[PDB]
Amino acid sequence: QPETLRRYRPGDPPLAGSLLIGGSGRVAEPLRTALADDYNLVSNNIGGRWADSFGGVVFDATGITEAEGLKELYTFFTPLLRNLAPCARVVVVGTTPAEAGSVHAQVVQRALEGFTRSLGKELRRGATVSLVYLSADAKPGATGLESTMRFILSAKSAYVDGQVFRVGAADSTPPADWDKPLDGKVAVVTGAARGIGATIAEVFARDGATVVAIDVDGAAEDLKRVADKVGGTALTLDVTADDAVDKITAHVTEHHGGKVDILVNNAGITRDKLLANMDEKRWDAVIAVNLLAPQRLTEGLVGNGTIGEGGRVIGLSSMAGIAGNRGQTNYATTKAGMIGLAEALAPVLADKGITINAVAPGFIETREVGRRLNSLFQGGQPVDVAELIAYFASPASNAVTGNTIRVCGQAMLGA
Amino acid sequence: QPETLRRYRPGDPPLAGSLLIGGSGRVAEPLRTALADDYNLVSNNIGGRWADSFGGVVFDATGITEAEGLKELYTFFTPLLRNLAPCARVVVVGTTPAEAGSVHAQVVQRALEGFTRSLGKELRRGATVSLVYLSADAKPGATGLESTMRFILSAKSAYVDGQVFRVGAADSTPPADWDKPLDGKVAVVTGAARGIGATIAEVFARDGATVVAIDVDGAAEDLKRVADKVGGTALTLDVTADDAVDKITAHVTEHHGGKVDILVNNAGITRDKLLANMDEKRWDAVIAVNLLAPQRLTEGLVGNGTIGEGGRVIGLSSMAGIAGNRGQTNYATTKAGMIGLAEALAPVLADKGITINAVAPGFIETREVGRRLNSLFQGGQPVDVAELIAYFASPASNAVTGNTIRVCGQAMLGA
Ligand code: NA
Ligand code: NA
Repeated sequence: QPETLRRYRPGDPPLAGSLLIGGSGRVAEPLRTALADDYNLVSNNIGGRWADSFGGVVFDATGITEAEGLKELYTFFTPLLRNLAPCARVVVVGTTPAEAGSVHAQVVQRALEGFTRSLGKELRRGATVSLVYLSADAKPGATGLESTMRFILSAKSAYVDGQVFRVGAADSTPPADWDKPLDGKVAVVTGAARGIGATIAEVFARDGATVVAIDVDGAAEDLKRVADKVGGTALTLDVTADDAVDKITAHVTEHHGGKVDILVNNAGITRDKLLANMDEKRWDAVIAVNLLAPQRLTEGLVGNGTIGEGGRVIGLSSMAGIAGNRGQTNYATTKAGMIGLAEALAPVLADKGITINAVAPGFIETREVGRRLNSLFQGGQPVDVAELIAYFASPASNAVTGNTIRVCGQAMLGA
Repeated sequence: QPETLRRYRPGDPPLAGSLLIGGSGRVAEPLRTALADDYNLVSNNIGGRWADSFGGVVFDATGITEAEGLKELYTFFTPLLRNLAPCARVVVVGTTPAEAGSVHAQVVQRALEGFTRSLGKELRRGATVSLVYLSADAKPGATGLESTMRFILSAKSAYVDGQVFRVGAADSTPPADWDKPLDGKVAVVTGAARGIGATIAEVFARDGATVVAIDVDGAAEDLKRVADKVGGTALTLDVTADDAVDKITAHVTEHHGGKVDILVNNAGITRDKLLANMDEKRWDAVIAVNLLAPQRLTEGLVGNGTIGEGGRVIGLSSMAGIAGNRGQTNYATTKAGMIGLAEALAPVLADKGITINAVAPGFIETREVGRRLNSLFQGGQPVDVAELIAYFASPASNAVTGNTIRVCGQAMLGA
């Protein structure tokens, strides 16, 4: 039966249970130091005794350099698995494979993904698995991966499962309050009148952001209701219009101190048709809204300084973007394009202190096959998507860029 | 209903139908020049008139640099799709996205994968789709992609669908005979007594190779029958043994002129167990056969010069390696490791004129859900796997390295 997944409410501790950190790499110790105040840490012991079930288990694999060393995955995990709490979080931390140094080390660091993806398909009771790579050039403190670990090791990551997080080398500063990580940040969310966009606005406001909710004139009434509820502002506009950048800039200047800290390119349309039956308007409309507009809003707002130091851009990709979908050559192109925008702009935007990432939702309740064909045996909720976006949006997520991460419950579907 | 897929027999022309090449990039013209003798080329025309159905359609997208330019995918393909033959081949050729130059060009070159993967899910009557990227540093002749195009544009690629081929910058020479591309080459195939390994031996011999069929002492009778049939030799050994490299070297010295041109690391075992129920022997046995042995055979045979200039190493990955599988934390680790071996060794082996790639089969007939959940609505055949391996093995495939390609009929399952 599907598990009722633990999700986040304000003030919640990160885990329902303890956090065991082990492995003999470069991350275990500094991670213990970073997380000690906020998590109830326990250690491995040969007696196999722990008062509580584990809410999280983290294995530091960054020290493994030879295939024989992979046996520690077995020796470490096999005795721990029976003590996992429902919705526990299992995480392996490795070194970015291309940065692992030796050929043999790169092989084993790459091999870790076969292990984690498999373990995701074995965990019980809503528990999830994650793989996090950390650059070999990260400082001993490993502060750059803290926001990633705190997202994974919480209820917020409920529907993120089987995935790979790639942290670079930069140092990070915690937010003033990890429970209100977006305090003071101004967040523009397109397509925010309803659906996932409205939930993104809600989660962002929960986390302390001031939300600029954007949608089309035609959705003005719904948009106003969202903006009012979340304590933000409503901005009606067509993201494809030449003056969209100007209008956003004017709006944040009038209401929000002249800055956009977080841009979520969530607006999107479909004009589904088999390519054999495609026409010009159905092709162009989809490319205009879903690819040209996010490219223009991102480049235009960076280009006039509205998005600057500390900026966070998150694009919505999709399963069609990764795996393709019948009748969606237009839509899938745009959603693969949103991955391309993150991959291409990441190095360019780095120089200005801006990150850009992509989120690909799976099956989200907004049919029975889409719903059950994932490790969690259920569809996701809009909040689950919003949480992953809020993770990338964190001021403490400056060392995370050019990533595409799915929020899919470890769906079977992929590439 | 599933299509009866066209497959290759000796002497067959590459396509059942014509080959239309279009698009206004750097590949269309030199590709026409290269393929003119062996393919019946036709061109696009505004009248929409062609005597024959298309056996292949190639679109050169290497010139597309802006999202507006993606509309040419629509304008080019939509009028052609109704003239495809059964089992036709549709190919888009782009520029390696990171090499595309501008941010906008990288975005659109990356976006091409959403288009191709989607079109694969629309094509009828066993037709397939492929995306090929060519390095921006390839010479105008584009000879480095010829073997890739000839593999795709043939019956050999029957069960390869939805995939991405990445060609670097090197120039290539055709084999003396494209119909016997492995003539004179010595190919070692592990796990060759039965199953896919025996079919790899058969296909290699068909293509002109002299096969060294390797399997365990216990499979000696079956191994001898394969070696006799294919005109090769049988070498019984345990690939995990310290002297495996020595024994292979001695064998090829005695029978095959002292060289191994092609190494196929196909031998593999499973010891399926949930990680919670894992034990040391089930972990170690799988790592030894499936990861340590291919690493050692490859590094040892390169290291004593048995594999040298012109060498081709192909590892067998698997769906478990890419997507994970319940009960296979050990096996999946090794199969992800086989991808790692290709990724890690590619740059090191480049200096010695050796390529290394990985093949990940899907559902191959050797159950009904695995069988039908792909674009071709059927399981694959061992020959289909062998054909993809033989493509990487081609002497003309020197510009293809560090690739992992699935042979899965565009299976739903992935990452
Ligand atoms: Na603590
Ligand atoms: Na011709």
